[PDB]
Amino acid sequence: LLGLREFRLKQDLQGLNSPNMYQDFGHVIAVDNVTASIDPNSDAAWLWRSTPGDLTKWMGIPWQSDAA
Amino acid sequence: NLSKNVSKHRLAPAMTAKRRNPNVITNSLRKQLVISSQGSVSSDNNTQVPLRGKFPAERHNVLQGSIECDNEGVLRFYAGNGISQALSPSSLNTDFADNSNWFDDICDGRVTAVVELKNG
Amino acid sequence: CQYKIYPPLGIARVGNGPAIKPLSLSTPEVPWAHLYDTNVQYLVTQQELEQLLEEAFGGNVINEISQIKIETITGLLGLSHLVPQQQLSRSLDNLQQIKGALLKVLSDHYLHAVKKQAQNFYIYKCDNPVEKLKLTDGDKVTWRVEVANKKSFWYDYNNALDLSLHTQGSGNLSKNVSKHRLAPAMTAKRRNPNVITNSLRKQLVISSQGSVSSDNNTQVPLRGKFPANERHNVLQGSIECDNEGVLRFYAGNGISQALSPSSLNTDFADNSNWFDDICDGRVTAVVELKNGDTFEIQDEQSSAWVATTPPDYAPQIEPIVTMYDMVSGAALKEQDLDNLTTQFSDVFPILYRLYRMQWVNQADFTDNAVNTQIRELNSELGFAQLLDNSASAKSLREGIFNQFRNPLFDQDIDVDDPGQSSNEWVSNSRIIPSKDETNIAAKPATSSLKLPFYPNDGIDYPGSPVQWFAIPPFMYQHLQNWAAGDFSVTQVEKESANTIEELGLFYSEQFKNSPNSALLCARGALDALYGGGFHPGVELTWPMRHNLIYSQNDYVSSVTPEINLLGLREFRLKQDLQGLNSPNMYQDFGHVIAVDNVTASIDPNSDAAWLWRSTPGDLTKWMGIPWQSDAASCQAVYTPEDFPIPSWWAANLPVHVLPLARYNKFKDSQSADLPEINGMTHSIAQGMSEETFEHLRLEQFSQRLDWLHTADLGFVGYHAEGGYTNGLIQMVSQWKNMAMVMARPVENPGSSGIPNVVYVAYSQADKD
Amino acid sequence: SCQAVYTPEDFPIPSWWAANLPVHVLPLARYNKFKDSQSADLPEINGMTHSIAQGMSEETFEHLRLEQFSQRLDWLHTADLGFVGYHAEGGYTNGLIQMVSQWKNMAMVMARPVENPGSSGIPNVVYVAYSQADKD
Amino acid sequence: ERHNVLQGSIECDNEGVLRFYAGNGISQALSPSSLNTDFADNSNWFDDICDGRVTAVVELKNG
Ligand SMILES: [Mg+2]
Ligand SMILES: [Mg+2]
Ligand code: NA
Repeated sequence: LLGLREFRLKQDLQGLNSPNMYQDFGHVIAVDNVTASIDPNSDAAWLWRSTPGDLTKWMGIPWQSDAA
Repeated sequence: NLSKNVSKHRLAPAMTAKRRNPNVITNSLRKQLVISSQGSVSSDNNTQVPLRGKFPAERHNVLQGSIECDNEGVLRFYAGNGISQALSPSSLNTDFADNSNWFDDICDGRVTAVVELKNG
Repeated sequence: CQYKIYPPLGIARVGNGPAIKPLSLSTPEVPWAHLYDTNVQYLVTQQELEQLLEEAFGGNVINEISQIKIETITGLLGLSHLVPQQQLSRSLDNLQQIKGALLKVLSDHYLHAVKKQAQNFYIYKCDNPVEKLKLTDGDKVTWRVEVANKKSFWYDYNNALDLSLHTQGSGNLSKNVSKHRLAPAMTAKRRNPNVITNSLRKQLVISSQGSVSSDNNTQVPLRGKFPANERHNVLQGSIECDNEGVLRFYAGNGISQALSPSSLNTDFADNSNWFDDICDGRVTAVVELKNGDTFEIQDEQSSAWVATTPPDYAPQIEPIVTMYDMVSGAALKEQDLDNLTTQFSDVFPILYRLYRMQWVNQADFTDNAVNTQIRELNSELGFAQLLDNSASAKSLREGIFNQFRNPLFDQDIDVDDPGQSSNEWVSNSRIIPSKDETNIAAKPATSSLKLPFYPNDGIDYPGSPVQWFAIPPFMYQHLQNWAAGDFSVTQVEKESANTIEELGLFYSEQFKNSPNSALLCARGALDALYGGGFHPGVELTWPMRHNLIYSQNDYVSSVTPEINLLGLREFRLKQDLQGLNSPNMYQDFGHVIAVDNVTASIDPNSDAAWLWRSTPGDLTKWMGIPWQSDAASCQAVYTPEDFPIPSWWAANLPVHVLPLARYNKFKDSQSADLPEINGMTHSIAQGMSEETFEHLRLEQFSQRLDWLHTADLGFVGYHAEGGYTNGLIQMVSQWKNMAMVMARPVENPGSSGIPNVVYVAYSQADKD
Repeated sequence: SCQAVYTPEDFPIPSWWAANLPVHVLPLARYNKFKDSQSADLPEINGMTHSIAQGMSEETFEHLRLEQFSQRLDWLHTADLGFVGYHAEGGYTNGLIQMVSQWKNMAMVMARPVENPGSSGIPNVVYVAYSQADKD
Repeated sequence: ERHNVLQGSIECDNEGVLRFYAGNGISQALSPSSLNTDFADNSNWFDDICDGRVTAVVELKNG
């Protein structure tokens, strides 16, 4: 039935106090930034290590616009 | 989940994306755009605790959710009331995804616990 | 190398005036030739039409008037190529009486029309161009032009792709912009994205070609179709050759249209379903002499390019940084600018052009401290202090230099989040907000806004230093050398520098008497075009500021032996020698174009190098479609602070003008022999004190009108909406009725403070 | 909606109720560029440096005063009524919508003194439009 | 300037029957930017709807 898995998100253990809580890539984000984030040693790898708000921040603001 | 063909043959190139609310400049001031809250609950008291932030952080109260723990130790997490709003009434949300001057009560965050047994 | 075509890049501007010499204009062949010429007529005049009718009568037309004393009459004056046959006949049919009747039909079609600015192309004989080709009996030259428009085929214009191109820096663009991510290049999607496959997208390209020779002066139309093979005929231009072998190229009539009337052009640059009649392409020739010697002028070192563009609505007002400056800057490396040598004549153009922007831009009339200091110096005949390179004048030069924005874009910034992915250079001067507002307090600016007060390549990014225009690195280097005292100037220049106007007239005389007509003509074709900001601009855009687009770009000489005036260059565009038949005529990069494609194009051996080897349509495909959308978006960009008002490209699309109505209320002196003086009755005008009379003159002189209001751009009428988008929509038909700026005399300004030459904007709406 | 009603002819511009909802006003920014006389002992005179203001001829100085005095601004632009920003729409309807919040920020006209007009032609009492947007 | 409007077409057969055809359904504004955004009253627009008067005369062989 497609199986059962044990999975956990990557988490920034400092949460709201993380130094990357307010990280971004400047005036634009682009695939080049995601390419750089693949390397866990890079200044972009924080993209994968969630702080609060990181899962839903991509979504439409406000959500009711996306729904309609 | 995703074939290498999509990037390899450039079937749907990723676009660049500009900032939302781009008139707020400097990382320090853009922190005002983030709504955050936190709370704790334990099995010794089942009183519900609101998770309430501010936007910008008039200023509006934003109920991001609610948490309660029952005497068996199960955490129950409620989301917000579905209230979205703009800082000015005339700012309409005419875009499917990117509307400046708007906030909503969606959130996501970190869930941790500490078990304290009677023997210490 | 025996013959070459000049100019290497010619420019012709659309207009609804006729494609005939007496009623058209010519692209500048000598820079600064007519900046104070108060006789200019850039709109078709009644007298020109009357005169055109005189030449159509003359000798043996009066003979024939007495002979059939009606298709006799209309066939004998070759006017059917100007006005269709019907109206000509019905004019006389219905009722010297002939002249008035024919004049009325010509007036209906052309009175006040925007004259076409046509480019003259010349063959020069080479020893290095010594002299124009001189045909003798039996010599002939044949010209060939092939042009295209690919705007509807090409990609959206979001911002200049080279803002993210890794570079060591040029004379035109600092490496800081890309290095510090000051204004990232955006990806851009296709225009008209619903027509898929390259074969079907070929239909989106308009193209045409034509040939003329010195044996027959008949004009030949360059007519394409859109879509290409209801189809629409598109007149891209017209060509003719005179008996001396000079080719004259006329642009189209300024007709832009959508395939469906309900498709409105609501975007500044990217409107699907639209075509316009702008074009560009390849100019070649063959010289054939008496003896049978034939000389092909086909290779990129000796052949030429033509591009058509929107009208210049203030031909005597030069952009502060021109397309020729881009050519000159493209040859320079940023890291070597400390080797540049500076004369005063290399910095005067910056001061002179900014000073003359007062006629087209309110901020440069009443909100520009440098222009006010120039006026102060002029008022005491003290301008020549600016030519003094000694220590006693250093604080004077520095005070002016320090007000200019540095194209390093590294001043008036705080480094935000150093060492983070969010590392950012944030301006602490005034920003230009996005229209998507956020009701959060702006951050107070701590640094004065630097000059000039115009938006720039990076406008999309609030807080980027690149939101605002800077003179390019090499021109800033000249100004910095001037400020430092490291510049030379001649004593005879000093003798002509008591006012800025006197020195400007002197420098104009130096251009006029420079003996290199070929190079002057190459420079003149480009010195009236904009060189920034490129968003996308007016005529051409950012590829022009890269040396990659030129197959040759060499400094040749100063304008005169002792006066450089920014110099004369021999340059040539890179050309695909197959023109319309190039296998790369219809090349693209797939669903989007991005800076990665430009990076791949730098290597001339790579698969993307075709980006720089121009085929017809490649210079103009980047620009807004239709161009009128871009023109109507090329005005003020308002900040929350009222003043100064930022303006985009005001030298060629004015923003605040001096209307004819105001001219007619200040041109007269109190002693004028006129029943009405400056809009007053003779008796009222002469009854007031002289002091009050001169005050009223200056008040009228000071009334500057939004150029968008010089025709009906959607704000006329009770509860009319006005606004940005209706201007874009209405400019498609109204571009031809917009105010045209022309120098005019004030015979006796007295002590009113009004200069003897003013620049007045003529339109039907603003005339009284 | 109580402003200009533009005709095909540019001039005169018709205005509805301009004595109480002004249409073209003389902003504070301009007042501060003509209120001073040339001999004023200030490091800045009419928005010029002391040195530039006093180095120019008296005739030029008074001309600059009248030029500034003559710069009149659409009252609708004395606050952000929907036309501010890159590609802002502006126009009639946004004016209507934005006035609900912006009425309190519109320019307020107040009589102000010119202590020595000299020969400039500027009257001793001018009426000056104060708002945050138009103040400099 | 000025547009031809085909309001209809008429033909008569040899029996004397008149057949009346309406126009082609072509509506247009004098400027392409004038959009017909109101259900009934749009200035600058024409259409090819029409109506009017039909008369005849019968001529017999006997005069
Ligand atoms: Mg110009
Ligand atoms: Mg009142
Ligand atoms: Na000295």
